[PDB]
Amino acid sequence: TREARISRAKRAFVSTPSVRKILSYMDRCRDLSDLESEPTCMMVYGASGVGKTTVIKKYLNQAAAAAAAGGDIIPVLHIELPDNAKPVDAARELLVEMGDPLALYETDLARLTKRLTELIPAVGVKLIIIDEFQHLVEERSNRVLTQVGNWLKMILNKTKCPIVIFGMPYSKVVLQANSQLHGRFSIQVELRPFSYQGGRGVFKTFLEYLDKALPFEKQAGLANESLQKKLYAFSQGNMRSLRNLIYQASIEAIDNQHETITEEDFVFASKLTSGDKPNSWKNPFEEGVEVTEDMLRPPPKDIGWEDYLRH
DNA sequence: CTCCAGTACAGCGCGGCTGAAATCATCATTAAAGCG
Ligand SMILES: Nc1ncnc2c1ncn2[C@@H]1O[C@H](COP(=O)(O)OP(=O)(O)OP(=O)(O)O)[C@@H](O)[C@H]1O
Repeated sequence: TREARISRAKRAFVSTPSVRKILSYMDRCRDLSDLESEPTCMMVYGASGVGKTTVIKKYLNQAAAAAAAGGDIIPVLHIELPDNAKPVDAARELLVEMGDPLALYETDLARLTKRLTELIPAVGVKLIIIDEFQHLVEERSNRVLTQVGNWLKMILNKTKCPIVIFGMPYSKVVLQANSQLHGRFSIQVELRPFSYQGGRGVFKTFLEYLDKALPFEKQAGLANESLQKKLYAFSQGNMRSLRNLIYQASIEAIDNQHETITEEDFVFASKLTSGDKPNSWKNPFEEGVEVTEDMLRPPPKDIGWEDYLRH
């Protein structure tokens, strides 16, 4: 098995230009906010499985590895909002995250704000990052709760720490609720999936950078004339499912004697990870499924919005 | 301060009533054909 090759095949990262555009903007946000005056407050979108958490873990690596190895400073922070977040609920988890506090046996929402606003200059927080903004909409109706939104405006105007919010593409109507939240968050971006399969894409260079990143030491055989056809036939532009199927083929090749990912084990990888796909999506690998041109069609605009049509 | 209970307020769903539209009855009127 040689589990080093397995973990080294799973932990692989390809920097598409949108990702480095993002990380450049967050360093821009980090040492552009001067902690004297009003911050910049970027907002990042992206659908399910487009690489968001990988982006922020890249960011806390390249921004906080040496400063977390040096001492208890914690300049950048990483937060997910729990579902249907009460303002005291999000505030207390954001508080027990940073520092070494006890911090949550009292739930009073004024005095823990006191403790968090005295601690946010005490350890020297350079940036606060929130992962999951779509948790503030109701399940069965599309009312949105902005107790946490006005609380986040309060902690923004209290201490001038920059905030970078990630979230689903349907989570922006929450920002359409509070207009002061809408104006305070100026930079919204678009981390949409891979666009086309027609040729000379960013998809190409991503694919062959992943190919040299793979643990097989000669060639992976991928990013070819017909392979990206069935690859884009399998995953829409969907980064998580593409990488998942690729990893599930790579483990199958390293289970036995195999020199590269080839045409006997990539099929069984299509057999496993075909579960999340819809019924009208077509299964292209086993016996005779040639792929029409309409099925490599680019992803629509409401690609991170199908959590929202039904209600 | 937190959990449980009571009680108010708000919301959704179901049922009943009312209104409108569609269909069927019902006959009435008009026209054509046959008989006187
Ligand atoms: N730049 C990249 N290069 C290689 N693989 C990547 C890249 N970005 C993401 N992946 C793969 O995609 C998978 C999904 O990553 P991630 O969870 O960050 O997406 P996401 O949009 O945050 O999904 P969710 O929002 O549901 O957490 C990861 O397992 C990772 O291996």
